[PDB]
Amino acid sequence: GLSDGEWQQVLNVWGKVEADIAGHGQEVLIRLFTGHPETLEKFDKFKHLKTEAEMKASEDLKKHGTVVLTALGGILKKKGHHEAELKPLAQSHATKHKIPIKYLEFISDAIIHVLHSKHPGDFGADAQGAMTKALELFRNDIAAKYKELGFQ
Ligand code: HEM
Repeated sequence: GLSDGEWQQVLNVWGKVEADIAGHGQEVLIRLFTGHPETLEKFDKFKHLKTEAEMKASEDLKKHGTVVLTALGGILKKKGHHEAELKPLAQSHATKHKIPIKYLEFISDAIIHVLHSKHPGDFGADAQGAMTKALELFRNDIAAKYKELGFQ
């Protein structure tokens, strides 16, 4: 649960991402894959990437980065009222993609890391706090749907 002040911070930070959604998306996925190589194995269409240079050079990775952050942004702009938007993602990721909730924790922290890296000194303590809470909320609501489905 976030206050409106906190949501304001979230959407303020998100403005940074929207100025370059493909660059942000790309770096988020790269941070995930290199930080946690087991995550790469969940992607049939990225599993061929061995090196970060191949990752960086991959237009399809940047494309998927755009898809992921576009979806996350749509969810964030709902300010918590995201049941309709979130349920199909929860379903596809539990039943089709088989993504454990741990990997959602991974990509959450990766987003935090990328924002600091691309906006050093421009991502303040209050902004980090708000973003972290938003991603926890996202993750927690997914987790509820995972439990429903009996998925680990
Ligand atoms: C902020 C977190 C995430 C968002 C917003 C997100 C969103 C999406 C969307 C919109 C799609 C395409 C439609 C669909 O299949 O439902 C997708 C596909 C997919 N996602 Fe996620 N996702 C997230 C996290 C993750 C993580 C952490 C993993 C694995 C470590 C993952 C693995 C996959 C895979 C394997 C596909 C299908 C890729 C393909 O073959 O095209 N996702 N995701």
